[PDB]
Order: sequence, then structure tokens, then C-alpha cells
Amino acid sequence: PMPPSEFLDKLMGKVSGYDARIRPNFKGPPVNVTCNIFINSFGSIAETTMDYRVNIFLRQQWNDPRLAYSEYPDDSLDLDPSMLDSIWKPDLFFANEKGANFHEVTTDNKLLRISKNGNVLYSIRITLVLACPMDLKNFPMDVQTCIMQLESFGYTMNDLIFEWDEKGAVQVADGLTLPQFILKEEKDLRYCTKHYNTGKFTCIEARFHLERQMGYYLIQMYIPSLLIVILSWVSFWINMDAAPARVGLGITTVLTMTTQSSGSRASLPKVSYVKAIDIWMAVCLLFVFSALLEYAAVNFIARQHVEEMRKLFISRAKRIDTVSRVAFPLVFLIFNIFYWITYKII
Amino acid sequence: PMPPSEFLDKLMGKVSGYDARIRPNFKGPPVNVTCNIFINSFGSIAETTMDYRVNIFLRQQWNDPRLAYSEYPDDSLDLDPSMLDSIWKPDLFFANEKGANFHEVTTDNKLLRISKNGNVLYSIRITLVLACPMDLKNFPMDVQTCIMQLESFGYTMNDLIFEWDEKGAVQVADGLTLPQFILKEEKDLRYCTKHYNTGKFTCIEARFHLERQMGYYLIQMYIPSLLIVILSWVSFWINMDAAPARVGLGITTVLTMTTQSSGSRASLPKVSYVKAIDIWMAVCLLFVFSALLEYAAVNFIARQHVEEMRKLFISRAKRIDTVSRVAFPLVFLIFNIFYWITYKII
Amino acid sequence: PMPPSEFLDKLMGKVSGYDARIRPNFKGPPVNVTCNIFINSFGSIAETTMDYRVNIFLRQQWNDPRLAYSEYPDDSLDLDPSMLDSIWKPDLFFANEKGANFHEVTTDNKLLRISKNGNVLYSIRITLVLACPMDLKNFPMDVQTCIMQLESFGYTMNDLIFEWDEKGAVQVADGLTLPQFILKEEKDLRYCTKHYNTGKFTCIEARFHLERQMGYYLIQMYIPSLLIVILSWVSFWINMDAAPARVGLGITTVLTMTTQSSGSRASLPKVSYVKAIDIWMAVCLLFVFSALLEYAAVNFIARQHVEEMRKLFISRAKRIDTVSRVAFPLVFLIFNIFYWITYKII
Amino acid sequence: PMPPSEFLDKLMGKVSGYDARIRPNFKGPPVNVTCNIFINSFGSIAETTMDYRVNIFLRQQWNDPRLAYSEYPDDSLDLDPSMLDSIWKPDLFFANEKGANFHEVTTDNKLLRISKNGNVLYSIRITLVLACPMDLKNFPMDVQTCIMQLESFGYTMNDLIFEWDEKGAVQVADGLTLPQFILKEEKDLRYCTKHYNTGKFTCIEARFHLERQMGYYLIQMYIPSLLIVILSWVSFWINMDAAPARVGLGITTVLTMTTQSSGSRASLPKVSYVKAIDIWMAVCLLFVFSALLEYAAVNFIARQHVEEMRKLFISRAKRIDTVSRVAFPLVFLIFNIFYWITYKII
Amino acid sequence: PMPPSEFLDKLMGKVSGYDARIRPNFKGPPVNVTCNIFINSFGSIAETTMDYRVNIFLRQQWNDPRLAYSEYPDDSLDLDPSMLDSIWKPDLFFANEKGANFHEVTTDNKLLRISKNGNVLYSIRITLVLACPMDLKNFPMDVQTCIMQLESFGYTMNDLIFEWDEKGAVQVADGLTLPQFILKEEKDLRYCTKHYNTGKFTCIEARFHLERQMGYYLIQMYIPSLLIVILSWVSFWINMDAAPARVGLGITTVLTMTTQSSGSRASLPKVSYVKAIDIWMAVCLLFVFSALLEYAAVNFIARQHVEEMRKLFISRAKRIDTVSRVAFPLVFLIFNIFYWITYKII
Ligand SMILES: *[C@@H]1O[C@H](CO)[C@@H](O[C@@H]2O[C@H](CO)[C@@H](O[C@@H]3O[C@H](CO)[C@@H](O)[C@H](O)[C@@H]3O)[C@H](O)[C@H]2NC(C)=O)[C@H](O)[C@H]1NC(C)=O
Ligand SMILES: *[C@@H]1O[C@H](CO)[C@@H](O[C@@H]2O[C@H](CO)[C@@H](O[C@@H]3O[C@H](CO)[C@@H](O)[C@H](O)[C@@H]3O)[C@H](O)[C@H]2NC(C)=O)[C@H](O)[C@H]1NC(C)=O
Ligand SMILES: *[C@@H]1O[C@H](CO)[C@@H](O[C@@H]2O[C@H](CO)[C@@H](O[C@@H]3O[C@H](CO)[C@@H](O)[C@H](O)[C@@H]3O)[C@H](O)[C@H]2NC(C)=O)[C@H](O)[C@H]1NC(C)=O
Ligand SMILES: *[C@@H]1O[C@H](CO)[C@@H](O[C@@H]2O[C@H](CO)[C@@H](O[C@@H]3O[C@H](CO)[C@@H](O)[C@H](O)[C@@H]3O)[C@H](O)[C@H]2NC(C)=O)[C@H](O)[C@H]1NC(C)=O
Ligand SMILES: *[C@@H]1O[C@H](CO)[C@@H](O[C@@H]2O[C@H](CO)[C@@H](O[C@@H]3O[C@H](CO)[C@@H](O)[C@H](O)[C@@H]3O)[C@H](O)[C@H]2NC(C)=O)[C@H](O)[C@H]1NC(C)=O
Repeated sequence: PMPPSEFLDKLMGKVSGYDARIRPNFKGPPVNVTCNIFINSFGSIAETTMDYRVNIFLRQQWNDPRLAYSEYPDDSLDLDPSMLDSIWKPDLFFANEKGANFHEVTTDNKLLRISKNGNVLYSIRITLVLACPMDLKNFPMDVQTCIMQLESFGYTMNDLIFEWDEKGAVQVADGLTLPQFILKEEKDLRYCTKHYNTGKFTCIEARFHLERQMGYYLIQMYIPSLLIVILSWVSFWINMDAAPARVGLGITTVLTMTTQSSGSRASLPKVSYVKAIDIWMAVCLLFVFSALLEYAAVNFIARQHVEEMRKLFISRAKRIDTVSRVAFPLVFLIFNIFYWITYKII
Repeated sequence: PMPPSEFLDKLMGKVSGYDARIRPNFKGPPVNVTCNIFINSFGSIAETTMDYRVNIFLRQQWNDPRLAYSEYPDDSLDLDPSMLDSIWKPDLFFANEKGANFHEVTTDNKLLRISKNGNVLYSIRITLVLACPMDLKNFPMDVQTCIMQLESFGYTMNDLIFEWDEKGAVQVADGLTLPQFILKEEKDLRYCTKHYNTGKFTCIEARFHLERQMGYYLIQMYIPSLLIVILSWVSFWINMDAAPARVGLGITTVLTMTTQSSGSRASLPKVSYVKAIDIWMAVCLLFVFSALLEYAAVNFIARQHVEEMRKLFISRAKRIDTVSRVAFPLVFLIFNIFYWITYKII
Repeated sequence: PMPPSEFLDKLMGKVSGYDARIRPNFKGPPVNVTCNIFINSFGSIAETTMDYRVNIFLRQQWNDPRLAYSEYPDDSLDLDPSMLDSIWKPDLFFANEKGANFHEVTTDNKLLRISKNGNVLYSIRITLVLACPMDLKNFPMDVQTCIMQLESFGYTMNDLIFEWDEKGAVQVADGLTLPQFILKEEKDLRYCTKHYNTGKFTCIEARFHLERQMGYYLIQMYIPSLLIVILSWVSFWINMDAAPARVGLGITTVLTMTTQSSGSRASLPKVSYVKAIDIWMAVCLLFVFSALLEYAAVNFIARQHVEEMRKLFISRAKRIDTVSRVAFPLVFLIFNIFYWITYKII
Repeated sequence: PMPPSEFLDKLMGKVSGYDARIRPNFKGPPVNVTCNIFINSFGSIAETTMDYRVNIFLRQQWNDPRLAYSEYPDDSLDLDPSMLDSIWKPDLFFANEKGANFHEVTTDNKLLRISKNGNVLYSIRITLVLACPMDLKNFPMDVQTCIMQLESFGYTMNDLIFEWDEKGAVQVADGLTLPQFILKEEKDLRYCTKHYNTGKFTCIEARFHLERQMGYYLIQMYIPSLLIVILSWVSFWINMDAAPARVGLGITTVLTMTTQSSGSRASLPKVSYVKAIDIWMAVCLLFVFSALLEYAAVNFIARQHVEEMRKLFISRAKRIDTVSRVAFPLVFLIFNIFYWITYKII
Repeated sequence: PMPPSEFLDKLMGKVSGYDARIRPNFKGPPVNVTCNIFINSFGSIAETTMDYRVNIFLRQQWNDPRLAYSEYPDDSLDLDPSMLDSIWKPDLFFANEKGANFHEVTTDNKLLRISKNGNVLYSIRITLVLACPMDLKNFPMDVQTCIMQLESFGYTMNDLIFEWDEKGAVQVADGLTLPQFILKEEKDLRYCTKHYNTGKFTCIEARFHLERQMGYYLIQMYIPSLLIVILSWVSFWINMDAAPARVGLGITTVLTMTTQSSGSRASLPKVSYVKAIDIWMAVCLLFVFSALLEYAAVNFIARQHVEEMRKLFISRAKRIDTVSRVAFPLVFLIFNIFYWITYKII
């Protein structure tokens, strides 16, 4: 009945000439390895380091005609992963690893099954900390495109070709949510074929389009910088001519808008360009700074020093205080319309 | 008397046809592996990473009829863990590992004992850093449910089935306490059977219901944000008409309630939704901000500028100061009743 | 003369029936393993993680009658630690490891010597990051008791028994000092025998009584919270009736005592109960807050508005200012006596 | 047809006298190993640690005449990296590793091809955390030069010589961008030959010239320290003679320029010398401090206490306030020209 | 000509009786191992952890008479480090490792050469994170002495003796600089021979005298705490009798000197004793606090309430303001002389 302890060593061992150092179809057509991944965990997307951690099931399917059995009755043999040191495997790697490891808890998390014609399925669990460049030109409203690319290191294009399969080449887990982002359904699958001075090597890559949850930044950044603009408008109502508190209220609201502007970039990389949260915290810094500059313009005109004109001399300091009480909720309201339309039109 | 150095190699070695790459009951019924865990250490439950560290004793019991002896007199053989590289073991893994390791101090912390009928006990010590999604909709008063699920990676459902045992499938250590949480006694034990394009794989999981200790947040968050509301009520008593200090006291209590609101989310993930500590630090931000807005309403009416009405002109600024001295401990007291009943009814 | 290259293989190898998978006195009395440790390094006692790092020399002594030689003349054989993969070793582990490793620099840091009757000394260097629960009810004046327990994993009580030796079972290095603590000389040595559903396993443990150096917390916490109480007493002297500065000095000393109360718990776990540094930073928060509340009581009575009683109307606002100038250094002084006697009586 | 399973063992194995412990041309001319690197990833350039992480492809070419075949028809043999434990390899290392590792995901990321005359190409993937000393004398405008040097450890100069190849010895990836720096195109390639008391060892090194993106520091450091200088010039306009706000505005702008000066060195090493961001934050600290010192000079002269001279007695306090209103935008403007010309001339 | 593939196995292998588990001169005089180190990298000297990272070349020279060849013509054999698993090596370790590792990039970074008489040179590259206790009684002006000690673990004094060699036992790299310290040229070389209950073990150690660069603490700690003392002297000039700003300037300069005193101990261990930066930040805290206490003494005497004495009643409040304007730059100047002479005399 061909006991299965003998059939493993009959097709892999010293007999039948199977050498694990030699690729299938040697000096012939190249090996066509097709791939698809299953993302278990996604996230911890850091921005100071500009990386993200993923946890994938890397499945590889190729054809090895030396492993094609004929006498065993069934169509597949799910095997022990101690056999995987004795068959040929493609030398796939990631061009943006930045450190990666296997999982070896209670057994090496590996899979091997061989069909009758020689089709070999090889599934391993890999934890990757993949590197992606962050384009933060409009920071709370951006759509990041972080990629992962699967190259060959030892075999060139005329020996080993990587492909995606047409039957859903990237599967995602059922309840995979992200704390700061969402993962869009459309995932690009293009080629990234590298040329070196050694040769040309195969490469396939999958783009992931991440869109931010803006609802966090409306709680910490935008609205608590919109309250302090209202504190700069409290100073336009008290006593209408001169007070020490109207400097002191314009003293204090600059302390926040300097600290909160520095506090808005506490967990960010040191990019050279200006971003969306900067030109909100800078324009709202002006409307705080122009509120103190307006009262300084009032006190400089009120403390200027007639027979009839002394009633008009207060009307030179009161007409300024009734334009600045009305026009600043028009200049702030025309910037607030100009800001969000510019960043919702992307 | 059958010396025990020979009996180990007789039942495991090249004789008797025992191959460690082949599961018990090959091409028959699937292997029924029953499991239970012992939690030594629990905790370091982070929230920026949304993970928790556990230290378990993973016990696995199955039946291997090829390991069934008959000539040895005693009922069990506690063995050396150097034997464990020569028997069949189930390829259990955790679907939410996020890195895990064995313990190999002074000996591999492993256990093996074999009964007469072939019952195999296999206990190992694993340190896990398990991932669980945090549902922080009501943050200091939530009941988190962090799980751990035990899957098979190479054998499908028709070859290997995981079960929990009915005799207390999750044991907890005697003095296992947590700094921030409590671990409830009722632990759910349900199934999580996964379907892939490779096959269907067995899965069992245990829910752990964690309940927060609210006593920490009453010391740092709630009561020091309740003192500053009383500082906003100090400004309703001094001089009753006009003072520079009543702006300056309303100046300073906004500096705290802006910093303490940002300080209340210093060790939290950046979730999009609003949580329980936000709508306490925001409503208590209003009662600070309305206290400055009330005095601005007094000074705008007091500095307005008759023959008889000038005594009533102070009564237009005194009646406001005696409603705001009484009605604000009524609006704060009706929110304080509405807040805690909403979050104790869960 | 029996050259020593042959005597190593004669007593350990395939001859003489020595099997390293079998414990001494098989199916007889249990193996009595006696232990003692030498602490090289102690410390890095974190409190957010509630752990401490130790660096021990773990010495183990047992009797192996199969290793008893008779023809070699000398009393001991200090051997190569490449031999330690060929003898029997007890499977000791620590029940609170939280990650631990050996030291393998320039040689495996191991020791082995075998007496003539078969006594085996086995000394290894281990770095442990041990877990101990912190009882922080009186935080700067507490006496912690952090333990370490040495269990067996595969052998039950009827096969292997751990003991401490009577000749100083815990040795400490000569100049071992700690930055925050002191290590007391009396060290408890009791039993911790564990019961599972697998069996009963041996356990011995050693308590370490750590006592804090209070001199750091007097420099940062206690005295800089005693200066700000004196700043709240500066406001009781200036102008005696009414000033904007007496609110503004009571404005500012609340900003410190709110920040310093939050700053006093910057490197602490989030325990639910109240500790000793809280009820010093809370009572000294009241004496700052009651100083501002006292001047608010003065200005509310001074700005109240006779023919003769107007001189007594200032004496209603001056008698309050001379009781609050004297009685507050009596209430603060009666708490300061009540505080330190409560926490020196432990 | 000479099947390739036999040709691997024929030229590497026990036959033909190939010993992997013996260098080519033994007791002859030294082995000339030529090298070139490909940089995949560059960056995470820390400054507290003074290091940088790189991810290179280290290609090594030498001549091994014992590997020179003649019967195989083709010009090269791309081999399995399991062969690399059986050939001679140069013992290259980096003199400033500070920890480094290989990449072993899905296969050891190694390359081996052997030409007909014995030319061996050996490409491996290394992640390095290389140490470079930071010269921070002018911090936001400096040009760093961080090196990497490739030494030999066991073979001296008379046995093994490292060289760079003339055909572009340092290749850079296509879209390699940096968040804070730019990598200049000209890369130095010089020698670093070391002399010890063991011998003289070969060394080659490549300088990398890094130039900072100044655009980040113009957003956080320079401009928010230029707004506070304008706040110190607001105090020169209000009431011209005496006000409590002109001290209080000079009170508050020192609080920022002390905190922002300490905040400007939050992610910097503790170097002894003075840098460019210090003498900008110190001179702008003076122009804040001299603004408070100017008003203190006004109030000391205005509160001095004639018959005719009392109108000139205000002109002694008004002429100071109209020179300090004009000359301080001349002293700040002459420093601002003197600062940037000094640091653009490098 | 004695081909070198045979000569390696002739003197190391099964022939000639060479056993790598037996030390040279067995049951004779002890093995005299002489040592010297080369320091490639030094630094990252942390103080919260109280450790430092070094990167050494550990060279060991002993005599092995079984390795003494006679037929080979040359004087030395630089060998492959794959041979090092077959010779005897001393079991040197460091008594204060705190974790350490080898360097294994592109080859194990090891060295072996054997002279004709049996002299063996053995150089390896080690990265150590060594522990040294910090004596911080005078913190910015201290001279630390951090050591490293090289013990034996398995062989006692009668079997193995460590020595330093007289020809410069500690070499330092050419351009080894430190960011915070300087390394003095005189390095002590003394003995540290340990006694245990196992036996007496050899030990040699080298002291390293580190001296701080004081230039950093003059930029952040000393001078920005000397400017705030000048802000406390601004309040002695304005209006000479009574002002709300003279409390408010003494209000604000306490906010800095409380935060900067806590900010000066942000990267320090929690030592119990008082250090040099504390008694500078405490005495300069008094001169800020006495400036507010002086003006409180002025306003208490000025607001006291004659016919002739009312001009002398201001002279009781003006003579205090002209002694405190002159004597405080005498008390601060006599402390500043007393402080630096005490800490330059060491
Ligand atoms: C792996 O996949 C590649 C690409 O799908 C296969 O290469 C292709 O092989 C076919 C026949 O084997 C080639 O067709 C031939 O084209 C030539 C002109 O070049 C002409 O004489 C005929 O029309 C003939 O059909 C095809 O060109 C070739 N394509 C490429 C890009 O190389 C390869 O055979 C597959 N290997 C295995 C083992 O499945
Ligand atoms: C491992 O556990 C599973 C589940 O308990 C066992 O499978 C069960 O095996 C029994 C008999 O071996 C099956 O009963 C049979 O049912 C068929 C109809 O399907 C009918 O002819 C009879 O009523 C007969 O009793 C049962 O259906 C089957 N259940 C499942 C879900 O497969 C299995 O035998 C156990 N294996 C070992 C080695 O203990
Ligand atoms: C390891 O240590 C244990 C405990 O010291 C030893 O067990 C003890 O062995 C003695 C004699 O071997 C026992 O004494 C006997 O007691 C029985 C009654 O139980 C009675 O017939 C006699 O009085 C006799 O002396 C003793 O009970 C037993 N104690 C325990 C707790 O088991 C053991 O022998 C030691 N093993 C080795 C290899 O040194
Ligand atoms: C590896 O490269 C080095 C450097 O290019 C080669 O060393 C050089 O070898 C040549 C001939 O083998 C030497 O030329 C000879 O010079 C002597 C005087 O020293 C004189 O008799 C002749 O003019 C003769 O041409 C050359 O000096 C020597 N240079 C050095 C620096 O050693 C070496 O041969 C190369 N090895 C291999 C295996 O390719
Ligand atoms: C390793 O070094 C040690 C110390 O340098 C050597 O030990 C010394 O060996 C010499 C002769 O081998 C001893 O001198 C003898 O002293 C005895 C009195 O003890 C006396 O009979 C003679 O004066 C004779 O010269 C010396 O005492 C001894 N010193 C110590 C501290 O043991 C050892 O020989 C060296 N081993 C090797 C293999 O080089």
C-alpha cells in the first residue's frame, strides 16, 4: 500500500537524482513563480521612522517536474515543514525589509503541499517592518501610498520570474481595522523590474492606498485652535477705549498659539516643506497677533492728545473698535472657506 | 527489568516504523487535540500599540497509537525534552502573535509524558505579546474584551481539530493582580474557524473581559479638572462690577484647561471618535470659558453710559452677577448627574 | 597514568551505560538539588513595568552516583562546559522570568566539577528581568519585598526536590550599591510549592527587602512644594485691604501646584488607590487654594458698603487678615507633624 | 552532458584538494579583492546617538584559481548560497559597525557566481548602523561627512588587499530621498590603512557628504523666534510714558525665549562648543531682554521728580522712546545681515 | 613541500593526542594568559542606566606546548577562525557585562596565529555595555572612573592566571573623541582577584578616568539661571515705592526657577544626596525669592500710616530699596566666588 514513511525519502533523497541546489527546468525556460499574500495584521504606521508593520501569509506556487509522482492515489500531500530544507525554494526577498523575521512558535509556521503534476504550494508567515516614504504636503487630509515589493536576489530574469495571480492576489482579513487610517479596496499590482550591474532581476509590487481618519485632528488640533481665536475676540468688547487687560489677554493667547503650534509637530518628521497643519496654525497665529496689534493701534491713537474735536478724538478710537469687531469674523470666515475647499479638492 | 536507556530508543527510533513527519491515524479520522492554558503573568497592557503581554503554560493532549506501550509497568513516563524533536507535534500557532518566544533558561521549559494507551501531554511555556483592538468609546468606564486564538497552519480540518477541555480550560494563577484592570472570572470559549483559499483550518479562542480601575482617573483627570471649575467661580464674588483680576482669573483658568485637555490624551491612540474623557474635559472647558464670557457681558453693559436710571444701571450689572453665581452650580450639577448615569448604565 | 583525554569519554560516553535523559536514582528516592545564588548586579528597578533586573551566579549541587569515579587520584575535576550537553541537569526555571538569557561572551559562562563520590557542582551566569508587584500605598517611605522563585518544570515532587543550603544561601557582592534603594541583610528563604492539574512541582524562593532612599524626594517633591506654600503666605502682608496682586499671586501658585502634582506622577504606574505623595500634593494644594479663597473672602466683605461703623467695617476685613496670617502656620504645622509620624510608624 | 548535481561536488568537495581554510595563491602574491556597494536605504540619521542606518548590497570580486573550470560550456554559474559555507571568503568587516545583521527572509540573501577563469562574485545584503562624528559648529547649515570603512581582520596587507573598482564603486538607488538631508553626487574614495601591534591591515572607505534641508528650521526655530522679537517691539508704542503692561509684555516674552531656547536643543547631543542655533536664540534673547530693560530705564527717569523743566522732564522720557522705536529695527537688521552672510560663506 | 590542507588536520585532529577540553600544562604550573585591549569606539555614557558602551579588540596570548610545530619553515600561521572550535581557549568573561555580543558580519570577526614555540595570539571583537557606578557629588565638575574587569569563570588561580602586558596594555584609537567627556592618558592597571565559596578566581582590570566637558552646562544651566537673577534685579528700580508689576515680576521669575530646577534634573538618576547643580539652582532660587520677599517688606512698611515724619516714612521705604539695590550684587558675587573655588579645588 506504499507506506508514507518510505514515499517521502523515495522522491526527495539520494535516489531519483533530486538535487535541492538546482532549479526546475535547468537550462530551459525560467521558473514561473506566482504569488499572493494574506494580510493578518496591518498598522503601527510610524511617521518619525516612516515605516509600517505588516504580518502576511506569503504563498508561492511554482512547478517542479522532479516532484511529480504517479503511484500515490490522492491529489495532494500536505507535508511536514522539516521537508522544506530538502526541496528547491525561490529566493524571494523584500527590497524594503528594514528588519524582518519568521514565526517559530510551537512549530515553524510553514506550509508545503505537492500536487500530482508537481505544483508546489509554499506558505510562510512573515512579520515585516516595511519602509514607505511619507508625502506630507497636506498632512491631515492626505492619501498615503505605501508599497511592498518582492524581488529575487540570486536568479535573474532568464531563470526566475515573479507574477501575481489573477484570482485576488492580495487578500485582507475580515475585521482588519486601523486606528488612524482606512485601507481602500482597490490595490494596484504593477511591475518594478530592477536593473543592476549584476543583471536584471524580477520584481512585483502591491500598492496600498491609506486614507486618514480626520476625526482625531478635529478634536485636538483644529477646534482647540479655534477657541483661542475666540479668546482673541473677547478683547474687542471690554471698555472700548483703554484697559490693561486687553494687552494681557493678547499677551496670553500668544503663549498658547506658540506652544500649540510647536505641540502640533511633536510626533512628525522634520520635513523641509510646509504642510496643512502649519498654514492653519500660522494663519490662526496671525489672528491672535493681529488682535493684540489692533488694540496697540487703538491705544496709540487714543493717547495722542481739542475744543470740539475731543469727542471726535474718541470716535477715531471707537470706529476702529467697531470695524475690528465685525471684519475679523469676515476675514476668518473667508479663510475658513478657502482652506477646506483647497484640501477637499485634493 | 527493561532498563530505561533501551526503552526510549526502542519505541522512538528507527525500529517499529515510527516516523515523526506523519500524524497519528494517517488517512483516517482527524487528530483531536484538546488544549488548556495556565496564565502565569498578565498585563503591561499598552494602548498606543494596542497590545498586551501574557505568559502562558500551553498544554496539549492528543492520542498517538504508535506510542502505546504494553510491557512497562507504570502508567506514565515523564521524559526529557530532548525527545520532543523525535515525536509528532501539532503545529499550533496564534493568529495575533505580534512576536513571541520560548523560555530556554537552564533547560528548554518543556514537558512530555506518555500514558499506556498513547495519551501524550505536552506543556510548554510561551511569552506572547498579543494584539487586541481597543474599543475606547467610553474610555475610563469601558469593559475591554481582548482575545487569543489558537490556529493550525499546515493541517486542515479533515486532519487536525482543536478543542478546549471541559475541566476548566483556562486556569489563572493564585495572586495574579493587575495595576490598571481586573480580570473577570467568566471567560468565553468559542470557535473561530478560518476559511482561506488554501483550505479551512481549525481555531479555538478564549475571551478575557478586562474592567478598568476607575480610581486612578478620579485622582488625576476628574477632580483636578473639578478644582479649576471652582476657580472659575471665584471670579463671581470680587467687587461685583468691574476689576482687571476677573479677566485675569478667566485668563489663567483657560491655560490649565487647554493644557490639561491635551495632557489627558498623552498616552492614548489617535482614534477618530470622541471618548468619555473628551466630553468631560470639553464641557468643563466651557464652564471655564463661559465664566470669562459672563464677565465680558457684565463689563460691556456696565461701561455703556441717567438721572434716575443710573442706580438701575448698576442693577443691570448686579442681577447678572447673582444669576451667574447661582445658576452655574445648577448647570454643572445637572451635567454631573447626566454624565455618570449615562456611563454607569453602559 | 590514565591520560585525561580517555577518562572523559570513559565515564560519559557510550560505555558504562550513562544516559543523560535519565535522572539519578531512577525509580528510587527523589533527587535532592541544593542551591545558592551570588548576586553580581542588582537594580534598574522600574515601576511603570514593575520589574527589576538581577545578574546571578546560580550554583546547583546534586548527587549522581553514575559519575562516581574511583581510579583517578584527585578530589575534583573542573571540566570543559562542552561536557554539559552530555550529563543530566535539573530543569530549573524562574516562575517570573519576563525574558532572560545566558552570557556567552568568549566562552559559555558555565562551571562543572565532579567529586569522587559523585557530587556535581554546576554554576551558570544568568541575567534575569524579574517581576515583582509594587505595593505603593505610602510611596516615598515604603519597604518593597521583591522575590525570585526557582521551580522545576518537568519533574514533580516525587522525582526532584529543590532546597536552599544552610551555609549562606544568598551571597551578595562586596560593593553592590543601589541608586534609589538599599538591600537589607535579612533575606527570607521559604517554600512556594506549586500545585497544578499536572502535578505538584518543587519551588524555593528568596525574598529581598528593599528600602527607599528618601533623600531624593525631599529635594524634588517635598521642599519645592513647601516653598510654594510660603508664596501663598506672601499675599497675606501686602496692603491689608485690596490689591490686584493678591489675586494674581493666588492665580500663579495654583499653576505650579497643579503642574507639580501632575509632575509628581510622571514615572509611576496607574494605581487606583491613593499614595503618600498624593496626600502631600493635595493638602498643599488646599493651602494654596485656601489662600486665594481667603482674599476672596476679604474683598467680598470689604466691598460691601456707616457714620461710625465704617472704621469697624475695615476691622471686619483686618481681623480676618491677622487670623489668616497666624492660624495658617498653625494648621500647616499640625498637618506636618501628623504626616511624618503616620509614615514613620509604618 | 555532465549533469550539474555532480559538477558541484566535483570542484568543491574532498577531491581536487580544495580546502576552504586556505586563501588563493598561498605563499604568493596577495589576494586582490575589489569591492563596490549599492545603497538601498539610507537615513534615520540620529544625533543623540550620532549614527546612521544604511542598507547595502556588498559586492566582492576576487580571483580563486582553484575554482577555474574548463569542461562546462557556459561562462557563469549562479549557485545556491548553501555552497558559500564551502568556498573561501574574505573576512571583511566594518570598523564602525555598532551592531549589524544579515537578512535571512525566505532564503539567505546571498549571491554567488563563478566565471570560467575563477572570478568569483559575492553579493550579500547587510544592514549597518554606522557611527560618524557630528561636527555641529553651525548646526542648521552644516555639511556632514559620514564615512564607512571596510577592513580586514585576519589577513594582513601581504595576504589580502581591498580596492575599489573604477566603474562606479558606489551606486545609489533611483528614488533614494532623505527627510532631513540630501546626498551629494561626488563621493570620495580614499584609503584608511590601519597599523596595529598585530600588523598592518587593509582598509578602504567612502565618504558621504550630507547637506541639511534648512526649510524645516525656518518653520520651527527662526520665524517663531522672529515673531517674539516683534512682540518686544509692541511695548514701545502704548502710552509712551508709564504702564503696567509694558513690564508685563516684557515679562511674558522672556518666558517664551527661555523655553524656546531650551526647546531648540531637545534632540541634540550635549556638545561643549557653541552652535548656530545658540547665537540666534541668544541674540534674540537680548533683544527681548533689552526691551524690558529699556522701559525700566524710562520709568526710572520718568519717576524722578520743575517750574519750567517739567515739560523737558517728559522729553527726557519721550526722546528715549523714539530712539528705541527706530534704532532697534536697525540693530536687529544689522545682525540679521551679519548672521546669514557668515553662514552662507561657510 | 607539506601542503597546508594536511598540516592543519595533522596537528589539531585525532592524531597527536590534542584534546581541546584539556588546558596546557595539565597538572603542572598554571596557564599564564597575558592580555591587552584596543578600544575602537567609546561612549554613549548613559546616567539613568549608569552604563557605557565600548567596542574592544580583546587580544589574548598564552603558551600551548602541544601546538609547537617544527617542520613548517615560517614563524607564524594566520589561520581560518573555523579552527577556533578545535583548540583550547581561556574562559575569560567580564564581571559587569550587562549584556554583550560578538560581531559576525561577513565572517566571524576572530583572529588566530600560532608561533613555532606554541605562542598563540587570539584577537576577537566584542561590544560591551559595561556598568560603572556614577559618583555625582559635584555633577558638572566630576572626574568619573569607570572600570572593566576580566575574570575567569571555570579555572581557579592554580590553573589560569590573567596578566596585563608591559608593552602598552590599553591602546586607544587615533581619533577617538567623546561628545561629553575626555579620556585621560593615564590608565590604571591593577588586580581585582575574587574570592567565592567555589574558589579564588583571577581578575585584572583597567580604570578609565573620564573628565566632563563643562562647556555644555555653561550654555544651558548656569548662564540661563544667571539671566533670571538679573530679572529679579529689574524690580529694584521701577517707581521705588509701590507698583503691581514688582510683585508680578517676582511672580514670574519664580515660575522659571521652579521649572528650570526641575528641568536641570531631567536626564539624571534619582540619587539621594545633593549635587553641584542643585546648590546652584537652589541659591539662585533664593535670590529670586528674596527679591519678592524684599518688595513685600517694602509695601508692608510703606502701607503702615505723620506731621513731620511722613517724609521720613518714605525714607524708611527708600533706604531699604537702595541697600537691596547694592548689597544683592555683593551677596551674589561672594557666593559666585565661593562656589567655583570649592569645585575647582576638587
Ligand atoms: C514561464 O512563462 C514565460 C512567459 O509566459 C514562458 O515564456 C514563453 O514561452 C513560450 C513557449 O514556451 C514562447 O513562445 C514562443 O515564442 C517564440 C518567439 O519568441 C516563437 O518561436 C513561438 O511563437 C513560441 O510560441 C514565449 O515567447 C515565451 N515568452 C517569454 C516572455 O519568454 C515560459 O515558457 C514559462 N516557463 C514555464 C516553465 O512554464
Ligand atoms: C475526533 O473527533 C471527531 C468529532 O468528535 C470524531 O469524528 C466523529 O466520528 C464518529 C465515529 O468515528 C462519527 O460517527 C459516525 O457518523 C456517521 C455519519 O456521519 C454514521 O455512519 C454513524 O452514526 C457514526 O457513528 C461522527 O460523524 C464523526 N464526527 C465528525 C464531525 O466527523 C473522530 O472520530 C475523532 N477521532 C479520533 C481519532 O478520536
Ligand atoms: C532526598 O531527601 C529526602 C528528604 O530528606 C529523603 O527522603 C527521606 O528518606 C528517608 C530514608 O531514605 C525516609 O526515612 C524513612 O521514613 C519511613 C517513613 O516514611 C520509615 O520507614 C523510616 O523512618 C525511614 O527512615 C524519609 O521518610 C524520607 N522523607 C521524605 C520526605 O520523603 C530522600 O531519601 C533523599 N534522597 C536522596 C537520594 O538523598
Ligand atoms: C595584486 O595586486 C598587487 C598590486 O597591483 C600586485 O603586486 C604587484 O605585482 C607585480 C608583479 O606581480 C610587481 O611587479 C614587480 O615589481 C618588482 C619590484 O618590486 C620588479 O621585480 C618588477 O618590476 C615586477 O614587475 C609589483 O611590484 C607588485 N606591487 C606591489 C605593491 O606588491 C599583485 O601581483 C596582485 N596579485 C594578484 C594575485 O593578482
Ligand atoms: C606562570 O607564571 C607563574 C608566576 O610567574 C609561574 O609560577 C612561578 O614558577 C616558578 C618556577 O616555575 C616558581 O619559582 C620557584 O619557587 C619555589 C618556591 O615557591 C622555589 O623552589 C624556587 O625559587 C623556584 O624558582 C615561582 O615560585 C612560581 N610563582 C608562583 C606565584 O607560583 C609559573 O611557572 C608560570 N607558568 C608557566 C607555564 O609559564
